[PDB]
Amino acid sequence: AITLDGHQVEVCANIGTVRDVEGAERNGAEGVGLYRTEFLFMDRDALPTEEEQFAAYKAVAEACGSQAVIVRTMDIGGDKELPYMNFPKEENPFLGWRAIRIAMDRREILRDQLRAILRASAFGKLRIMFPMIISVEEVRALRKEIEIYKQELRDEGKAFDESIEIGVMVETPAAATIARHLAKEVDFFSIGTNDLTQYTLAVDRGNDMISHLYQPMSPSVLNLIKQVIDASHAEGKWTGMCGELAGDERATLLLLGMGLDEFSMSAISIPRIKKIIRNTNFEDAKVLAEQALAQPTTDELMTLVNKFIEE
Amino acid sequence: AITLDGHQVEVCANIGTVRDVEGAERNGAEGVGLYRTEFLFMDRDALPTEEEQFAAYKAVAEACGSQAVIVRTMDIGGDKELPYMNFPKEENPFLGWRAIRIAMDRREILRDQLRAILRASAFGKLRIMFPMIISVEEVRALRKEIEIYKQELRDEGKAFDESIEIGVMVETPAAATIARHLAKEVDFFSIGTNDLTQYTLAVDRGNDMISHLYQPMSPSVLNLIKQVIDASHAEGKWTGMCGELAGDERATLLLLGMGLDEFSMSAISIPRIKKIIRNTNFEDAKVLAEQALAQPTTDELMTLVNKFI
Repeated sequence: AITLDGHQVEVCANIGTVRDVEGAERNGAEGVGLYRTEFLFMDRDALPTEEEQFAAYKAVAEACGSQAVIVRTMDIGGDKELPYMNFPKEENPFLGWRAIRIAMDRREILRDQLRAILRASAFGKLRIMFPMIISVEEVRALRKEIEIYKQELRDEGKAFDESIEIGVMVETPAAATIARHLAKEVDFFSIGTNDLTQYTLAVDRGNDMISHLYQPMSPSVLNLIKQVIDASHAEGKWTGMCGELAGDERATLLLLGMGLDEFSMSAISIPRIKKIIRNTNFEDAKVLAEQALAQPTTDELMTLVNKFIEE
Repeated sequence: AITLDGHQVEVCANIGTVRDVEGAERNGAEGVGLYRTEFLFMDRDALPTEEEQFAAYKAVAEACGSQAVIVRTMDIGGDKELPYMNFPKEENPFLGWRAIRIAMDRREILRDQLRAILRASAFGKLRIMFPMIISVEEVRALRKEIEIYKQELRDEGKAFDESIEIGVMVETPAAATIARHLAKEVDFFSIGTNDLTQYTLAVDRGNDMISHLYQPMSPSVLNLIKQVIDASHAEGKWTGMCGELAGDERATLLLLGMGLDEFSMSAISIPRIKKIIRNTNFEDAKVLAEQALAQPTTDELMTLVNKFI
């Protein structure tokens, strides 16, 4: 996954359970850019114990081998009906009691999952990623808690990856705007376009009245993405993408030009994207992205992008 | 409303009906920074015709006199408020079929409201403000419609302010990011922090479980705000404040430091704010805002803000 002029971009897969790893590797995945950990929490009568979580994370870590696996801490919410969770009704569930916030106020979940991931990190290169981050305060508190549990495992005599990398899933406009200060604290970003676009454009995709307004290729959201990417690069770090847009061949060349460091998508699409990257010149795509992200409307931007693709 | 070093800031009030105008002037209001036009649409069974809106807007425009009045186009929403609108039920009303869009796809609203406002602009300096703008595409379509209705009104023999000023209420992060491109098309900005903070931090204020996360004074929202202000100034234009935060003396000094051009509130607080602006140095507040908005945490920001005091 390196361009004709030598720009390397890690192309990975998204997985939901151990099984999907097989199909990922069959399709040439260069790693796991997103491990959805919802499968363990959903459809149970009790929270998935730390031992079961450790077993699953071990399974994936060992199934990958030399590849790195990014674990996404719980990202559930109100919509997903979990009967043993006693959820509250919210006027705007898409904007309410969900993701990291649940974890932070229900500390059992955090403790279990973080300890499990830390233990599993001893059998592979694991990375921890948090969703729905909005403030540097949350990341600092989370680093405190991570160090607490790291020491708790040390005092128990259990081995873990002391150099374990921590990252944020930049899916809120807040994290995108304060991206430079978060990049001063964590190791990587993974934007997950879906939620970033929905929050930036203030549009619910599952609302047929304005579904026509969901445009991840609009200058606003794409320039926020470029801001996050440049923030990561300013700190000598990197940014990835695991949202659907990563698996979109219409945006692959543009995102490459923007300097994106990692693509993560559903296994099936990995080959196509790979090909594009291997047959594109990174500097020309960077010039394209520079010219594009300066347009005021999605249509002019797409005109330029498709014009470039016309070669 | 001028500082001791000579920075002028038009400080206005927000109003809900003609009556409230009185309360503004008693407190030294220098204008109306936003006329909320929901009062006419709510508690009805039919859309308020252009004539009723024209009467109300004329009333306000003439009640002000030489002052400028910013009328805010409809900002309706909600689960199901007025049944004569045949609302659809939506999982996320705060993120769904909102006013500005409501107007655009139910176009009768546009012609009615814009015709009324343009006609009333002949009796005072009126300005039009749009909420919930997210894209230059929407603003361009609305400018097309505004010119359509201005010319159509000309052929009807009605007089209006040919220099009628147009502005955007920047309440979505999208509009905040494309502020420079929007400033090349409209005349002014007027930020609605209420909704902007909710959209940037992805927090529903009316959700008690995470209400503690609503922080309009966090570096994220405030840096988006400064982005909008500098975008307006880059185009030689101006930006105002219409959210509740404008009426907060805790933030007024900082907002002035950021280069804000207008404050708008329910009038009651105008005296307080007035004093502050006249008793603060704009350049010192500029330095304060520069160093403050560079902090990574809300608490450090608040520390510096209160330290200045």
